[PDB]
Amino acid sequence: LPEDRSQHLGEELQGYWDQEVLRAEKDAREPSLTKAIIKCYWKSYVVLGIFTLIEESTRVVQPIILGKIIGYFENYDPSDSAALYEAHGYAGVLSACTLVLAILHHLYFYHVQCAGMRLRVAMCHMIYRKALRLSNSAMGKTTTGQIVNLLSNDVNKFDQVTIFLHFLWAGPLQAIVVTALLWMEIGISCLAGMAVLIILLPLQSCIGKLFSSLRSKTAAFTDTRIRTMNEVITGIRIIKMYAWEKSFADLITNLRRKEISKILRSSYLRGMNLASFFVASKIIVFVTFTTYVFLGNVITASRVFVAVSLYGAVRLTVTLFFPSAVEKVSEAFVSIRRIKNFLLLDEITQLMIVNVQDFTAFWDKASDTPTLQSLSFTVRPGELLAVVGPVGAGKSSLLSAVLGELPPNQGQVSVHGRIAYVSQQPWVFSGTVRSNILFGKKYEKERYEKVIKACALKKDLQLLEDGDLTMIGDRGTTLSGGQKARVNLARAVYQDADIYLLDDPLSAVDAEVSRHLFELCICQALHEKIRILVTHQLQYLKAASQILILKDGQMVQKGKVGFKAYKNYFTAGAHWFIIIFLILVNLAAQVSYILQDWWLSYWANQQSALTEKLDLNWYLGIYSGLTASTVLFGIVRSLLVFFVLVSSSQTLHNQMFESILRAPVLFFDRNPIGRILNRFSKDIGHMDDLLPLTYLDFIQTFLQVIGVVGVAVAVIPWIAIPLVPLGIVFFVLRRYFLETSRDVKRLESTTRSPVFSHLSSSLQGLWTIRAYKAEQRFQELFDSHQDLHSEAWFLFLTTSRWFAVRLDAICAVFVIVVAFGSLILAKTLDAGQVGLALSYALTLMGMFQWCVRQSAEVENMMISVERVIEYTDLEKEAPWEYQKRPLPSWPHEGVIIFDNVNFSYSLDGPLVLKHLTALIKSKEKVGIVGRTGAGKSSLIAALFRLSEPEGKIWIDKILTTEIGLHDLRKKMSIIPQEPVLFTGTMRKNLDPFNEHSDEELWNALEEVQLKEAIEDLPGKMDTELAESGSNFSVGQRQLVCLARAILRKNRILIIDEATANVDPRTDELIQKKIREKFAHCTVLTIAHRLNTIIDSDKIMVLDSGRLKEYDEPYVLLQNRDSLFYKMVQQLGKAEAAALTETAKQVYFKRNYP
Repeated sequence: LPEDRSQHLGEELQGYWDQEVLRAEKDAREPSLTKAIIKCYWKSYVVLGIFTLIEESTRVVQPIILGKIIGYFENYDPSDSAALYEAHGYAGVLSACTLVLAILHHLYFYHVQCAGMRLRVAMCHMIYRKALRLSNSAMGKTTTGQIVNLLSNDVNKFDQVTIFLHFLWAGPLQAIVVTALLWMEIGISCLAGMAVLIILLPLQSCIGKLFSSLRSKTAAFTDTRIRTMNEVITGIRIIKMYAWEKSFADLITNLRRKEISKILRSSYLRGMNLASFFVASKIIVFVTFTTYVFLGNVITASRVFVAVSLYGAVRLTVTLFFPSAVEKVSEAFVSIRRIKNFLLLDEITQLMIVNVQDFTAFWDKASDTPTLQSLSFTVRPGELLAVVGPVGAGKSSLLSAVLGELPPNQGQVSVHGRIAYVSQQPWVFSGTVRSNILFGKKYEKERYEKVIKACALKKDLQLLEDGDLTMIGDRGTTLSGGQKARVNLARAVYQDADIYLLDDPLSAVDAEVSRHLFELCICQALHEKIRILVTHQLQYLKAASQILILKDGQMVQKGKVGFKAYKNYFTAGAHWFIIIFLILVNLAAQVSYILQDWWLSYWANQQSALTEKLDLNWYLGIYSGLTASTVLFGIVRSLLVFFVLVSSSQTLHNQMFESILRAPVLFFDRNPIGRILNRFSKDIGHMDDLLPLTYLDFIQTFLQVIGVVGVAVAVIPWIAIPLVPLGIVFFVLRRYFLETSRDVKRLESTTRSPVFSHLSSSLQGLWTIRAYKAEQRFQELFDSHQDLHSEAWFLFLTTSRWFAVRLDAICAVFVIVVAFGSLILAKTLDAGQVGLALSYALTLMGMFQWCVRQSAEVENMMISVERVIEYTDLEKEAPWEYQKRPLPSWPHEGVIIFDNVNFSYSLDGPLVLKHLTALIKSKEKVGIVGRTGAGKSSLIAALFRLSEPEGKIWIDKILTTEIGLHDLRKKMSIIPQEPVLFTGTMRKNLDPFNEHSDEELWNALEEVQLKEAIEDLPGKMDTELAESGSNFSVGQRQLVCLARAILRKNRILIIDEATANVDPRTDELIQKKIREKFAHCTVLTIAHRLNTIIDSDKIMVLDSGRLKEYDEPYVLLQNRDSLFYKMVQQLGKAEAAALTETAKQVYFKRNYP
């Protein structure tokens, strides 16, 4: 509707906010955003408020009319037909109150949602209006996430507050008036009940604080686990080859052991909160009626069950809703104050030729130096200015100065004509790549195609699946970097400005593309235009009309889940006996809950059947027992669900983690790191932190719904006939709703993230989108994405309302059946029985909707459990240890034999080694040579049995097939292709099994000459390394990987580019260290820098299929028909000459030796 779409709805609130800034400027006070919101929406809040007034009035009137119905039975006489008519009157009024609440909820459930959405959508408008106009200072001291958190979090508070806000008055007023009504019904004993009620307020508030401390304290372990698990999952191939699986197992078990201790202790406090909500009514009624009878009053059914029904009214609003409102209105005011701050944040000022004179600027006046100083320049049509200089020269400060984003500190800047800007970091928005080029301009195909061909972009637009109609993600994720760079320039070239600002786009592309862009676009296409080009591509500079060189900031030069999933989730947590015990204690909790209320009905009947008086010792004694058993079972049941379900979450994580460790590497190839880690971060998260609560809350309420129906059918058995249709309706109604709702619920979620992602993209682009003065267009696109989500959300609202307005209709019917049916059968039953029937009947709505709501949340969250259960059942590597284990001296020589070996990364996959058959002699030096991925990397995966080979691999006449994987993998030393360090001690990275001497460690750390860094690091070998050891250089990480091999003594060493991350001199020196440290080893080297292997005793040359050469490299080089000679000949003449000279000399010496 036009009255609810974002532009109209937001523009009015902004009008009030500015007027609250015009006021408090015509006045010395500061502004209030709360005044602006209130002054805008008070007309809606009032009607939201009147519903609460009328609703809470009827909820209090229901108990009083219930008293009139029961009063029919307390003095029943079948001869008074008029009394029967009058009871039907109140039975009518009690029905009307019931359907009134249904309609009030049906209206209120609409207007609260619409009022909340309107306030949210108006706030979204003002926040995004600012984001297009933030100062570039503010965009420094604030971040993309911190602004998006406004939309993604702080604004979502407002439509929660609009629900609860009026309970901040309705709660207190109801507690007062219900206290007054209880006083008229009971007398002073009503205070003893309310004393408990106002104590559960602080007591539940305290448990919330104590829980929040444990919930805060446990998050440190969770992040430590998840970060450890992330490096475990990321590094898995290196973790596997080192056999360090037992090390990271013992880390994760200790992290998980400590974490679940906190999750259990926090969960028990949270079980105590829900136990309080369950027992609260029973304690409140117990202390009330105990004190009432001790004052000598006698229990009669009307007074009791009116009073019990009144506590049922005030309890829920005072204990649940009033604290929820005070909490969420606190969240409101922190959000309002945060949004007030952001809306007041610094803005961009309200700012053919370019002319700049005496120009100086500071990004921060607190800087020790200017960020630009004493610049001056001017440039005019047909001129190209090239801007040149080192890193930190100020080049990007100049262009952002000319664009006017960096204001001048001194001097002056002026421009005439349109300015184009292309940013070095390319930027793209959710839309067609064509839209990413047209940027809202009219589409003209010829200038467009000229742009495409001038940008040499036609191929990429022909390769995209839907062509240039391919939707690009809000960060360009479906383009390559070089496409989005060229797309980002193509935009500016279509916009055809008078002045171009180019911030080094020519570095985002190859020299050929760069010269194609520079020559064709910049020189030829922009030939008539002003250009200012910053670039590191100095190669063209003589083409520039003028050159400005900068340094240090100044100028230098100019020139649904199945039952089995539920069964496994419960059975995995505890023995079969405890789950039976869990069911019994759940039923025992609810049966005892009912039975004390039945006991008042029995006590009422007995008092009515009677001077003489009841023996209080019996009735009050049993009443104390039944109340106490509800407390005991209510507590025990709460703690035991949490124990069984958190214990299940402990067991299932451990089975899943052992499975993930034992998964074959192929599992981490076919599933990405994020999707695996999401099992541990989200799904185990729910299984720890939400699903146990939701199960307990569902179970607690569901048994209580069965309690209402059970009491009613136990007291009036003929109600079972009206209920079987009512059940049949409900089952069909739920089935129909869940079939249709799941789609609209998804649609309402999938349409929200475009709002945040459009903002998040719009923030990254702010420089360029404001450059074209595209603000107001990019505001309408937000209003389109916002008001399109509003449309999706409105369809969800009507769908949910259609269910709710009849889910509470079947509940309203149930009250009619009990209310009127009780009178139709009035001859059969006594007043206390009818009081028990109806006081339970009156509580059905509210909790019945909540029971069904919690059913949907359980059934949804169980998807997380099914998603972990699939990972308990992964395929496994062969056992770490077989029955046979090699003698500890093996390998004694390190002879490796390949025999007819084939390998494939999957048993369903193509072969990537075939018939590989070769002998490697002990102490022999072998180089592995061939095309990228042509067998080379598969050989390492085969030798370590990362995927099982076909054919036979022997080590010292042991078949590697017939021994445990840790026998094989431990007894071979590997220096990986990409080095990895793990977050922990330097010692844990050198010797996690703690089996090398500290003298040996230091000797290795000396032998790699890393000790200087370990002496520079404060903790020596015990120093805590950074994230992945980022404190060390990638070269130093290779030094650590060399040390590990030095420590791990083995006959067999495998090497893969192990030194390529090092400068050529230190690279070749640590190559010499390898020769010095492993001269005795059998060494297999995989490399591309043939200079690293030319001195091998043999080189294996692999086709992608087969071992084509395997011989002395000199003999291979003398075999000019070898691929080895062809390869060195392809490298070049001097390369082959150098290599062949080295080979000849070493071959002669090794033959002479």
